[PDB]
Amino acid sequence: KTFKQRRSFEQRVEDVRLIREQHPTKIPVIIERYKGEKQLPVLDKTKFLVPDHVNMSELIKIIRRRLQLNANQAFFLLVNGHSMVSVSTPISEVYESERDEDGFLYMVYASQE
Repeated sequence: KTFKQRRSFEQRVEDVRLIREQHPTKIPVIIERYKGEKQLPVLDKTKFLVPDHVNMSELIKIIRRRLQLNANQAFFLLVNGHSMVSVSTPISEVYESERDEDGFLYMVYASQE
């Protein structure tokens, strides 16, 4: 099951609230692999606390590194269900406009965009 099916809306709002109290400077992010994905591996965890000062470009590099990919492997990251308009935008700005109602910022990745 996906993160949203795993935890109730109430539980998600609560997780976000706790992250605000304990990690004020981090953006609560949910990163999941596309269900049809075959090449790309699954991450070790689902929710991440990303320093609010990094832009999407750096986050992509971070994710690629956590996945231990090589320069030849394709990587595409969807935010709030759609592709990113700008990769130079600070995640703090991205959060304010693409955040889910429960408070988390959802991302999905796959080999083909």
